[PDB]
Amino acid sequence: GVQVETISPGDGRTFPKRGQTCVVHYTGMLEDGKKFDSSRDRNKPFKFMLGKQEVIRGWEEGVAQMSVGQRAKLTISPDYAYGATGHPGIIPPHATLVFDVELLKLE
Repeated sequence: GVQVETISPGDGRTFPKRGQTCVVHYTGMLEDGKKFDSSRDRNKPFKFMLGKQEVIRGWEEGVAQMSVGQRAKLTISPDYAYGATGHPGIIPPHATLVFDVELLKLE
């Protein structure tokens, strides 16, 4: 499902680990409509843990697949997003999600 279209590679060796938190800044836009998932978190971008599925696959996968200081435009598919039952307005069914994520650091 998910694809990783990096823009800025990161160091290339430092990625999240099982037990670390990821600190990411992202833009979640839809194929051709708008932003639904954006992290314009005043003073604290989004964070989550790897192996606890607190995000969709596209992310656990996608972001795990990114290194510290790497930014990518990930394209996620139903299978890796909110499959079919999305939330009618934010994520209608079978909508592809696009996430311009920047892995800031691990916590």
